[PDB]
Amino acid sequence: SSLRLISLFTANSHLGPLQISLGRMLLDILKFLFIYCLVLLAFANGLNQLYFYYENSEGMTCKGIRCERQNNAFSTLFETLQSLFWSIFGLISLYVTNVKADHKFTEFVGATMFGTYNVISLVVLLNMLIAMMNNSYQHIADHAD
Amino acid sequence: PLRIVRAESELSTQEKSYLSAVEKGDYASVKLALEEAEIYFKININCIDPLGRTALLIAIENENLEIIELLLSFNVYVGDALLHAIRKEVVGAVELLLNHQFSDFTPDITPIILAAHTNNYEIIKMLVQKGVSVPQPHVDSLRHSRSRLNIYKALASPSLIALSSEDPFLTAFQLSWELQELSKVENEFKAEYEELSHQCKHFAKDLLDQTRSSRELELILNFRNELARLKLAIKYRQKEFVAQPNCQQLLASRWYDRHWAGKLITCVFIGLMFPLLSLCYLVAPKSRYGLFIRKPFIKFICHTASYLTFLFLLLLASQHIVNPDRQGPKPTTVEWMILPWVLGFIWTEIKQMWDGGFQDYIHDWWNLMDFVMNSLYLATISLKIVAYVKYSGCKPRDTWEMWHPTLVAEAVFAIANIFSSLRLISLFTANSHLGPLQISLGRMLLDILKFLFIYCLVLLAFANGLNQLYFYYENSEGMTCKGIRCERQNNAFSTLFETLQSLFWSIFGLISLYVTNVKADHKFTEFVGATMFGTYNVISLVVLLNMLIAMMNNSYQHIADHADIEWKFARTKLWMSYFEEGGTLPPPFNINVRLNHQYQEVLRNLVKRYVAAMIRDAKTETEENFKELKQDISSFRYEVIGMM
Amino acid sequence: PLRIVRAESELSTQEKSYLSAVEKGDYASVKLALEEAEIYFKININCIDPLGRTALLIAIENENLEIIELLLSFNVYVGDALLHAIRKEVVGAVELLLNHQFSDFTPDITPIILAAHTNNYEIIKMLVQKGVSVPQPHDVDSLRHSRSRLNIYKALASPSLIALSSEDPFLTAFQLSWELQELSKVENEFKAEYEELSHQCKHFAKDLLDQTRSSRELELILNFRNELARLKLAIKYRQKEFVAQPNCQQLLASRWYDRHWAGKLITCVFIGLMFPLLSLCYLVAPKSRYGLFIRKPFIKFICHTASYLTFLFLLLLASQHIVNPDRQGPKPTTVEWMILPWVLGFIWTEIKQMWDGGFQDYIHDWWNLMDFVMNSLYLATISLKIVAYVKYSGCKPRDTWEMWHPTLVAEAVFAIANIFSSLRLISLFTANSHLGPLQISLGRMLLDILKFLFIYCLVLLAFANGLNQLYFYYENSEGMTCKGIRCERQNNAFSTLFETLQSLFWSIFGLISLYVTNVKADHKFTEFVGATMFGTYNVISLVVLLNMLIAMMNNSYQHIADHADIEWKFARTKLWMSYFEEGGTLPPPFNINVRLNHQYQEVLRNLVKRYVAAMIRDAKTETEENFKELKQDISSFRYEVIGMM
Amino acid sequence: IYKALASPSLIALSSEDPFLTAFQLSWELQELSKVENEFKAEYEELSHQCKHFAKDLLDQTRSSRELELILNFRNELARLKLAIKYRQKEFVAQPNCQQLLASRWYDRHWAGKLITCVFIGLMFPL
Amino acid sequence: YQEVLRNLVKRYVAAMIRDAKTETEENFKELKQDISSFRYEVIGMM
Ligand SMILES: Cn1c(=O)n(CCCO)c(=O)c2c1nc(Oc1ccc(/N=N/c3ccccc3)c(OC(F)(F)F)c1)n2Cc1ccc(Cl)cc1
Ligand SMILES: Cn1c(=O)n(CCCO)c(=O)c2c1nc(Oc1ccc(/N=N/c3ccccc3)c(OC(F)(F)F)c1)n2Cc1ccc(Cl)cc1
Ligand SMILES: Cn1c(=O)n(CCCO)c(=O)c2c1nc(Oc1ccc(/N=N/c3ccccc3)c(OC(F)(F)F)c1)n2Cc1ccc(Cl)cc1
Repeated sequence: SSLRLISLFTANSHLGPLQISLGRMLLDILKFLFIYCLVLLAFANGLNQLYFYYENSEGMTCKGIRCERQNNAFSTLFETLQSLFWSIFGLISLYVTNVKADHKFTEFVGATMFGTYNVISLVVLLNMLIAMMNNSYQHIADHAD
Repeated sequence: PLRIVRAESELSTQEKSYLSAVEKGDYASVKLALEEAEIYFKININCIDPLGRTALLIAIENENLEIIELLLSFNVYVGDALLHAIRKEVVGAVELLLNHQFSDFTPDITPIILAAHTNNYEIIKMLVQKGVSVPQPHVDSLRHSRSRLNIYKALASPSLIALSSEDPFLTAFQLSWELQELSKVENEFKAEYEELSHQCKHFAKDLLDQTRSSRELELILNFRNELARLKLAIKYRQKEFVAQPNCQQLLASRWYDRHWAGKLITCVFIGLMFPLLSLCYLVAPKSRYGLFIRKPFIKFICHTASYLTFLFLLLLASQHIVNPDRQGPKPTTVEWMILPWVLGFIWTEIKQMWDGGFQDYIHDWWNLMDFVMNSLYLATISLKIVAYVKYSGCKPRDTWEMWHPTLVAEAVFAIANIFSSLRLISLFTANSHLGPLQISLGRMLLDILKFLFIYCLVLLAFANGLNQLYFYYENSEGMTCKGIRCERQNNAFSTLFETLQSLFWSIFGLISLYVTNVKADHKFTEFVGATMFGTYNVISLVVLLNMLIAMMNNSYQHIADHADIEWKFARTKLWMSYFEEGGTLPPPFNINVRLNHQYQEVLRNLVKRYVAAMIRDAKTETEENFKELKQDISSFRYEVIGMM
Repeated sequence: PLRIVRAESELSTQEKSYLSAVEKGDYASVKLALEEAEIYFKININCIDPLGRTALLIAIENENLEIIELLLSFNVYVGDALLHAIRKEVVGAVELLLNHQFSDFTPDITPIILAAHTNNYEIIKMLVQKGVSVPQPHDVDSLRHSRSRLNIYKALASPSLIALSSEDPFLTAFQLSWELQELSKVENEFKAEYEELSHQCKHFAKDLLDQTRSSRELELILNFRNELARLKLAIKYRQKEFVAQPNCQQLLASRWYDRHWAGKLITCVFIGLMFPLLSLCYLVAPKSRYGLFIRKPFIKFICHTASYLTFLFLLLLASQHIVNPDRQGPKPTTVEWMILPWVLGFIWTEIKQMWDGGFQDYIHDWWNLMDFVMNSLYLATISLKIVAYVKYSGCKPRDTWEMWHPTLVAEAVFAIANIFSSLRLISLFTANSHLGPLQISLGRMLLDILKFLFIYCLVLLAFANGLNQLYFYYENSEGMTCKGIRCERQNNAFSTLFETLQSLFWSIFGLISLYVTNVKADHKFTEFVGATMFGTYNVISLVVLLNMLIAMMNNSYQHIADHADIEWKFARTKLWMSYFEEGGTLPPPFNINVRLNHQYQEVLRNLVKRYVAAMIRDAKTETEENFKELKQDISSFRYEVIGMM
Repeated sequence: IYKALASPSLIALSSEDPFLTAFQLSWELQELSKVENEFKAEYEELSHQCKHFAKDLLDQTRSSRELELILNFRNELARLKLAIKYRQKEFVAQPNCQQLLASRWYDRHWAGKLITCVFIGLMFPL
Repeated sequence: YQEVLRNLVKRYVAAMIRDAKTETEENFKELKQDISSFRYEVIGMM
């Protein structure tokens, strides 16, 4: 209800043209969301497959990533898909890659998967979203009045 | 389909030869055609063309004064042929026609208006000599709109201004002012009006470009105290006129009246002993330094060192050398030194207030910032005075009640120190490298302020839906803290104020993920709240903050285009604020008969040079080598006639 | 400065007027001046004006033939006037001069080479009719050896010369453009001119193909020398412009396809649902009803895609808790038995593709090395599983297993393996008109990212060296059950090189806390130094280094996106042509010329004739078309006046 | 055929109502640029030239009396609504018809407009 | 409406021909015209 008040911006000489050009650099973002979703699915399918054999629920008041002491980040597909999403904003801690065992080899592989996902999605994928958005505003503002 | 002809007819079978004779340059045939048609031979010497051109019209397209004279020798209808000749740039046809329902011109067009539209010195002069007038610009909306744009277009032509204006400089200053005002009230015709305003601004610069001496330039800028016409050129916002190389070179000679580490040391040394120069100017301004402080560059340096000393005193107020925690304390030794600076700033602002009469005083950012800072300082002084006579005594600061006057005074003083240190930005326009950067950094700041209208709406929309869901779960049992600003963040969405606070700190990632939890087993409302938080996070940084920089890039391109005239305008405005007398003491202290003839001669010479340059700028610029080719064949034809 | 004219001379007092008369076009004056036959009053007919122009060369500059013939009748010295006439493109001067130390032309320049340079059809044909030969392109004064080689390649790569002296202009343009591209890599000083010469050769083939009038001609050009033989030959030579032509793209799409937004996706899904029906029908009976239906390339593409999405489904279903506890050395489950046919089919396809090319141009592409890594990882997984099954048995708690256990490594490698399997599916974006150009221009700007890694890694190593050298003497391991930065209380960030190298990587994303720079001692000076170096690394990598990685990507996106439709069309046709043949119509789960020359040359002759006609008779206008109109009028006037009297 | 049927000279010479053929042909030349995707960059430009022709034709009005007759041909503003349906953004965003529309819409300074708008909006129930 | 449309089309045609014929390209015509006039005068005298 409160997000429909923006449609009234097309009545001011200043906020009018800006809103029209904003809604035209939005079909470009939709096209770029078919790659991030595939990358997210590909990395979740690996992280969950690696970490699904270490699911524990002993002596914990809560269970999930939305907790004071995060745990079971990659235990299930539902939690893996939404723990990777929250890592774009830096709200997932590093210790969630550990397990209750001395298996140092698997923890390193999981941390490497997490870091590889972080690199691709944040410095390789979100930087070329700006590159094509800036190079499409030029072709949009030519016919904007 | 079967294509046909609609609403048209055929011309003739005999008039085709007559119309082709004037087209192919023949003269004997056209002589015979009109001579034989004397006794009503039904040839209709006023024919028509597929393009709509009569016999007289074609003779003007291909300029042939002999055919035109032969035609006007007989009784032929002229109609709007004078307008056609004026628009077709034929001086001979215009001269011939001057002394002798379907139209392609609007009813409001007069020959003088169209000639001024064409911008030709000879035709405009010829029309003016015979005596013409233009209506004064002040039911039908379409006709009244395209009748004042035509008048203003004809009134802003450089040729007409140079021809029939008593003072072409003033009528170019005022014309650009009226045309720029009219663009605001005339939203449909806004591009047309703003282009004419720019044209009148370049005319003044081009007319000033024809000064061949330093005595002619010192006579134009000093007309009607010192630099009187230069100050008037700024009131009308003539950026091109001010930012002229000769004007800047003349102004730099009054500003100043070497390597970087031969001048930085000199500036530091000069600014080291500003109190000595101030004392010398205050006790005896005869020889030693009573005029040294009067130099604009020395005065600028001394005024900067005084402000830098003031900022250093505000840094020493927080040192623990300069008090216990007692209610209503006496001012420290540092604040006693701070007081004169504040009093001087207040006095300067007061003495500057009445000059503008509260009109255009609050027009720039810096004057409003000064007002806010001065008001905050006055509030600090008032609160410190109040707290001394009523809320006295000594008490531990942990036991004080919030809203205590001694606390509000310190808070208001702390806020005022931020504004006084940010005022140092305005000194960046005096540098060649930091100058243009600051101008481009303040003109795209207004660009940002338009994207902050949508962020407020999005923030309000999401805070409406988060609080509405999370308000019923508020609890404060066993909690010494209540809010997000503590180690265990809680009640993040329990009230509208804290919902607005916690939705702003999430832009920088300072809000943890467990604040979306409740002390219950309701795992469906928790997921919904987390989804709202995530959706707000998505379209605030990935989407909304990405198009903020996408348009910043493409608005910096236009700003940086003309970025050297704006910086020079700002620097000249900063410079001339130190030329005059009054305010030469730092804030720590201080607590026309034989005049018009020369100008008229200079103006006559300048206009003559301008017209001499403008005739060559058009008659020569692959068009100059077109009249020689016609002259060669004309001479050949004349020679052949002479021999034959 | 009292300046003077250095290193010059003066011409004469008499021949200046003769040169002026020659310039003005006065026939009588220059005729009587030259009448000093064998008795001259010290006037040289070979005088040189101060700008180097000669009387014979002056008439060439105005292409006025009367004084040209008059001078030629008196045996004036020519020397190189033919080259000047060729360069200025005057047909009459070349006609007259063809039958009769300082030079402004490079010594190895021959008239044919310069004529081919000017790209004038008439002069080249005129010279060829007499019989000439350009040296073949196939070291002591290397400056003029490279210049001479460049000149003959510029003459060879001219549309006019190719159109009248080539057996097959469609073939001499493919090879010559290929060798021009690879010759720009061995001569790096002239790489900007060799590569711009090859680009004009690719446009020539496209322009020659643009002159087809009917579909009968087009299908005969591309089928020369089983099907679409010449079209595949152009793909081998990387002729993107030739391939991405609308007229041939239409035919290729007609072969590919052999409705609205909601009317196409639904039927695509409907076709893809019964993937294993008309795949077993193919094996049972290849009849027109069902066996030949999958033969359509569009249907075959959908079958291979739905069969791959099915593989990605039960790949996602192998991590479910429903489908062999935590037992040591287990047998494969029921999902892995279904997984095995897909892996076997992929391995068989890679094996049959391996020897088909001999690892030349087969592993050079990025979409084959990833596949090889994927099958290698799958093979390692199955080998580790079968090794662990025969030497390990007994149910044991998982927490008690020692690391490097074969089962653990097997599942880790399997988890790594299927990440690449899902990421390979991004290669199908090139078949869609919306995600096609976006994906093609996505992996092309990615190559510019690889160059910032070479400086990022150097900065990382430089700072890691200093951080380790400072902090390696303070490490401790008592009272710490958990050790490292992947812990609730990070304690040993900069203790070893391996830990320092990865604690600086995690600081890009802000996952390293500020208390990891503290030591268990009252040494404030070293702690401050370590914090300062950590902050300096943060500033350089996040405020400077990564800020200017995006500052060029948009400035390089402009060049990439300029011709972004030709590359996408080339990729799409490369994808299409892999489904046009027989051999791949079996998804991996179910796989475990006497007259021809006559017609071709008779079509090509007409094509070349149309091209040359449109190139000469339709390019004089491209203002210059009306310049000769005034000359025609003046010539008619002159002829009428002269003949009347 | 389409490139010849879109020429302004032929429309201005052999059309009963050129304001309608520039609307109808510009619409069917825009949706035709999708079925023939191979030749689409030239069909789109062909449709674009049929949109500027209408704007140029409507730019020849001399008085406001004839302008109100063009926009009201065939209730009120019957042809302005028809142009919006055909997505003729150039025919609609013309200064003369903008100025006419603004007079119907409205039927002051920065601080003299907001203070009046808020007063009007604060007394809307009555 | 038909009368107004006729006026509009006539004005548009006039503007189109004026803009197309005039737009350097017009400078060619005044050369051909004077050449033809001189030629016709020469033939008339002879
Ligand atoms: C993806 N990732 C990752 O997930 N974690 C988490 C591990 C779990 O704790 C890292 O710690 C890490 C990392 N990436 C790097 O740094 C580079 C830098 C450049 C590279 N390549 N540059 C180029 C340049 C040009 C051409 C080709 C490659 C590169 O790739 C590489 F070297 F192959 F691994 C890795 N680190 C830090 C690190 C590095 C080395 C070591 Cl021995 C230990 C930690
Ligand atoms: C907004 N958000 C969110 O608040 N949380 C927090 C929930 C509680 O913490 C998420 O966890 C989350 C999320 N977004 C995604 O991932 C996508 C990405 C793109 C999508 N669609 N893209 C397009 C692009 C173009 C056209 C159409 C769609 C999409 O589909 C969806 F849901 F419809 F947005 C979901 N996740 C992670 C996640 C995903 C799936 C599942 Cl089952 C669980 C978690
Ligand atoms: C790199 N770094 C850092 O690692 N830590 C961590 C130390 C332990 O936690 C800081 O705290 C820090 C810092 N940088 C600054 O602030 C600047 C910023 C720009 C400067 N100059 N910019 C330019 C730009 C162009 C040309 C010349 C100079 C500059 O001047 C200086 F010192 F020279 F860098 C200082 N601070 C905060 C700080 C400031 C002052 C003080 Cl006394 C203490 C802390």
